[PDB]
Amino acid sequence: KPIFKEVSVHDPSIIETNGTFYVFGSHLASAKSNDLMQWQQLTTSVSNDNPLIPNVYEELKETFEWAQSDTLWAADVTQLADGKYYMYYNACRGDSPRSAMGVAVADNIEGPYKNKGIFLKSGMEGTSSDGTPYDATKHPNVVDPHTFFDKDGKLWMVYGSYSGGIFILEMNPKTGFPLPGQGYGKKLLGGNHSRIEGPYVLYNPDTQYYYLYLSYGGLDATGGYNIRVARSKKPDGPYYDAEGNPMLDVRGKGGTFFDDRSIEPYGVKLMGSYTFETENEKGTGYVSPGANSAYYDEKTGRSYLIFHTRFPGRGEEHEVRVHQLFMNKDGWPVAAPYRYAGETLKEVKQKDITGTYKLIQHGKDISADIKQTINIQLNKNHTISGEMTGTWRKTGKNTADITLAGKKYNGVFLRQWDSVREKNVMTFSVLNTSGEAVWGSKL
Ligand SMILES: [Ca+2]
Ligand SMILES: [Cl-]
Repeated sequence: KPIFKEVSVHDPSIIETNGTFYVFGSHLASAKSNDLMQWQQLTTSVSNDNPLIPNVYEELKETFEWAQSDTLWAADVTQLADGKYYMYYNACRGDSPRSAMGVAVADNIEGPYKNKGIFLKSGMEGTSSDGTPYDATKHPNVVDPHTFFDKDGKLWMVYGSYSGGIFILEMNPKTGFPLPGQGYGKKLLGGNHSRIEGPYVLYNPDTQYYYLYLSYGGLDATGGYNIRVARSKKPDGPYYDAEGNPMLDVRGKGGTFFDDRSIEPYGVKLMGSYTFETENEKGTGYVSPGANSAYYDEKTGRSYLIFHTRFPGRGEEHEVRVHQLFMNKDGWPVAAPYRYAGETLKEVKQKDITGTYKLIQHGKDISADIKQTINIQLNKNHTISGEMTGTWRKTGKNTADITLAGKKYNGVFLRQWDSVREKNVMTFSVLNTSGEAVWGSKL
């Protein structure tokens, strides 16, 4: 009975305004929804026909000319105190960080957005935005913005993709431009063309941390894209993962490019490629989920992960997905194993927990391998047996305390909807200190 209507917005950046959710992504694509389940596609590509920015090729001509492109990369739109909508647009040549980032402003979320000008460039041949010669091994690619207010109401923008890593700038709350004299801003992590991009920051008032979401790996079907997270007491860091690793340390080895091995150990990994599908039964399954945004609902205290994903056997086809997020006992989020369908955390009974589960282990790697299931059973006597062993306990209403092969995980038990099989399912989603995520789906 749950109804979904799909849309395709690459790198979706969530914004809620007055009861409606919008995503703005790359290629000036966008979509909206009232329930996070049925989306309506609004725009799909950059052309003089796109209503978000009429005559876009003229309006943003300096950007297309600098970046030597005919499209835009991953936008973010943020409403400021003046009530207006500020689109942080960016373009990149694609084979190098020859990029420009600017801001455009609209009275209405659906446009039209009016260019205010470019404020960052990368890929120049000479002096960069920080007054030193541009060097992609240490300077950012000026793409993948997220402009956000911290808990004090101060305005920031985090951004970056590959190249020199991820940076954050203090922003002017009145004009939407960075405050003067920062260059590229403060470095949060990265370097030497690490495969890390799409940063997104979400504060959680309950835990009192800022969560910096990141995409590791390549976006493509063979790229190993996965969603990771780290946290800090402050919006500008320092950020750390669940083991206490400083994210600032994360980078490829000097003199290398796309060094996945050096970066794999760092960050909490929330989701990578997987399938619950098995020879005997259908199941949900994603390839290269990533480029996420996140939403915190102040009225309910619920959080959501918003992202695009590809799918097993669908090549480079992508759609927007939304998965609810839950904070574990250690203040780290775990993702619901199934897409959001109106589910809420509820009281769970033990009798509804025991039984056989398909288990997915997202691990800690960057891998194009589609993670597959193994079968375990949660027994009445609180042991786990089958293809792995350990123990399970429930704490409070729905807290999952699970030991598997000598590692301790914490998360939640949750009944939700499997949209492929069209059935309710008991589920668990838990995380260990190594930042390794485990999902269970019953039966
Ligand atoms: Ca983004
Ligand atoms: Cl799905």
